[PDB]
Amino acid sequence: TFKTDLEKLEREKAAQIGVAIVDPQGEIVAGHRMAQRFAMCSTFKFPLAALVFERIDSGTERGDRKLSYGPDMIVEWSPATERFLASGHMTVLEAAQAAVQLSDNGATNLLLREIGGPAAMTQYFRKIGDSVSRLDRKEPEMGDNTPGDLRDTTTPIAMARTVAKVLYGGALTSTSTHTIERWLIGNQTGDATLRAGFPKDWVVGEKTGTCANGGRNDIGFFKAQERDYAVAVYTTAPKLSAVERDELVASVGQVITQLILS
Repeated sequence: TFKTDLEKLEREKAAQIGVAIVDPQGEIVAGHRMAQRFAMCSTFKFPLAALVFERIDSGTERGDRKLSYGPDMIVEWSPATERFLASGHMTVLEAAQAAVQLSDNGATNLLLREIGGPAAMTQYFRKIGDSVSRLDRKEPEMGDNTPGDLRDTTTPIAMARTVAKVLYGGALTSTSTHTIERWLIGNQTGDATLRAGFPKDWVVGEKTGTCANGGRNDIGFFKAQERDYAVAVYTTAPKLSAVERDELVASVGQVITQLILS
C-alpha cells in the first residue's frame, strides 16, 4: 500500500515522487522511483555543511574563522547574509547554520567560495561513497531544474545514503555529528513539509528544497522510538501551487508514517 498510496498521489496531483528510506547503515527500508535523478535544489546545503564539519574535524578549516564579503554576495533568499552584511562577515559556522536552517543562498555561496566551489562539493560526495550526487553550479542557478538536465541532481537512494553516512556512518566526529543533527531538528523552513506528516513524538531533522519547474524536496532523518532512519524525498509537480506542493510532501510524510507504524 506504500507504493500504491504514492502512486495515487502521483496520479491525482500530476506529480512524480522519489523516495528512499534507509537504516543507519544505508540498508534499504523502502523506496519509490528511488534511483530516478531529481534536482537537489537547496538540499545539497546539508551535505555542504557536512563537508565543512569534516574540514573542521580535520583542522583544514576553523569554525569561528571570519568570512568577509560584500553586497556582491547577496542573492535571492539570503536573509542572514543580508543581516550580517554591514558587519562585513559571517563565520564559517554562522554561514553553515544559516545555509541549513534558513536555506540562505548567499551564505551557501560564501562557503563554496571558501572550499573550492561546486567541484569541491562533488569531490566530497565521492569521498563519502556517493558516486551520483553532483553539484555543478552555485546558487541560484543550480536550482534551475531544467527538464532532463542532470546537472545539480541526486537520486533519492543516493542522498538518503549520504544522509545516513553523515549522521550514523562516522563521516563526522561525535561532536560535529551532534551539532549538525541539532541544526536539522531546528530547521526553520520545514514546518509544512515532511515533519508536518510525521508523528509529533518522532524526532525529525531535515533540509528542504524548492526548485523552479515544480521541484519540492525534503531530506533528513527521523527517530521513531528507538529506530533511526535516513530519508530523502524529491518531488516534481509542475501544476501544483506552492502550498499544494508543501502539502504533497507532508502527505508523503504520512504515507511514510503509515508504513513505519505497520
